[PDB]
Amino acid sequence: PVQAGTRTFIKELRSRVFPSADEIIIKMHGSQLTQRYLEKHGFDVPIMVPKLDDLGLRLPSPTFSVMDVERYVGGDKVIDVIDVARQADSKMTLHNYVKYFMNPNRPKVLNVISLEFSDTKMSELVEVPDIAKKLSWVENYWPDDSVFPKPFVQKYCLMGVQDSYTDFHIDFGGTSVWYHVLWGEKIFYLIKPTDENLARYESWSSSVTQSEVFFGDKVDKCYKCVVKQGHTLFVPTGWIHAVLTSQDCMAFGGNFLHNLNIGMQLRCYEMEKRLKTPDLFKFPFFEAICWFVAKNLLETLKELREDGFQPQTYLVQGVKALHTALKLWMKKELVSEHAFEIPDNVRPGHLIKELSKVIRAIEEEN
Ligand SMILES: O=C(O)CCC(=O)C(=O)O
Ligand SMILES: [Cl-]
Ligand code: NI
Repeated sequence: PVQAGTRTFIKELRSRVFPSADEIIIKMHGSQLTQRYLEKHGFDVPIMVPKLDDLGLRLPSPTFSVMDVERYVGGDKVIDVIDVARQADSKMTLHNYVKYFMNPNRPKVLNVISLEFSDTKMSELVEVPDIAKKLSWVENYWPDDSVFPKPFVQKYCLMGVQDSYTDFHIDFGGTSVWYHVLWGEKIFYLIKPTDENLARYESWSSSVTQSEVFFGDKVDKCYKCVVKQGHTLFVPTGWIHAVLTSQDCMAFGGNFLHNLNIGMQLRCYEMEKRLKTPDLFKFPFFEAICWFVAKNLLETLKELREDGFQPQTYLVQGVKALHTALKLWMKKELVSEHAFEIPDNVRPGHLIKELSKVIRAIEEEN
């Protein structure tokens, strides 16, 4: 049995020719990637931005080394590290990983994909794509006065050696991402969130054979997307993807929720609940933000109805979806474990009704 992350498994991965991600991804320039665009055409396929022009993406020169990270962040920090051959989580000092990295003669393949650096000297050196900041629920709807700490998941630094591999997952909470390769090369394997595929993914995720079964074989199309130095990949809600670090690589990235695919975001959250994913501890107060969002989304639909206007499709879909999930989390039987995410401001039962009544009309009123 070929085990994931092992050199044998890597020979096969490097051998398969996959349908090109050119079949589905949209290439565009910095300046085309706007809220306006995405509201009209949707954000349902990865968007590749070959040049970083007009993204608002500010980051270190292409020479920024693993050693420079160690400085700005602090070698003392204890970071998560993947033993790729074992597909398990390890810990070590940033200082050591840099030693391990800096030396050829790597006795094993070790990846760093989760090193969030907002609260460090290094943060000053990085500004995320304007588009991620424009869409992000944290940027738009997180009150300056809640008890829940603000999630910091916008600035990640990724260092990985050749043959680092991450297996097929859906990002925590169903968040979208951007990734930028500073040097080296990453290769994403991408799988559309059809229902066939999601379901198959939940199955595979809770099969004990998971690490012996390449989930790419289980779906009709698994798209290969090679992200080279200086390019910028944007992956939308729910997309199932694996990643291969084909060359020693440093990348930057960030995660964010937004209003476009609220339904898929919820589906993904409720699925990660079912699977008990530790990933979900990176966005602990997903539910809280959802409440804050339903407030704002309600207000917008109230303004459109009070003036005879018709709301865009994605807003009706999303609101209906929020409504279903707030209602679920409030059921008397489930309510004991959701109640703590209920922000002090919002009024659970009231809000849910105001949503119910708004969603009637729109339906019938259309
Ligand atoms: O580059 C990697 O190995 C994985 C990137 C990614 O998909 C993640 O960390 O969530
Ligand atoms: Cl967000
Ligand atoms: Ni990912």
